[PDB]
Amino acid sequence: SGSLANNIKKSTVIVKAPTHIAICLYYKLGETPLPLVIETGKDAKALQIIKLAELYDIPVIEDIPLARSLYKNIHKGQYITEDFFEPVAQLIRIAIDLDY
Repeated sequence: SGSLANNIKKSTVIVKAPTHIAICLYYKLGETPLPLVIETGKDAKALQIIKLAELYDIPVIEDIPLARSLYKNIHKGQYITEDFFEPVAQLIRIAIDLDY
């Protein structure tokens, strides 16, 4: 137990359709060659992801179309594909902790 929470804790950014879908993205320079969907959830699991995001202070961005499209196309453990490269970059840019 705890893999979900540990995944959310290390996440880069979460994109959500409020109360419905949460997509947890992870990108680490030199580890992941592309942004990775490390966790997803619909309905009850989406709400839990969102509570965990709040607990761990993970940036959460509301974007209903993008969250729905990611949910459909990019499964847990899969890297994002070409259509998502730039939309996801924009999430990452707004979410990165500069650490100062």
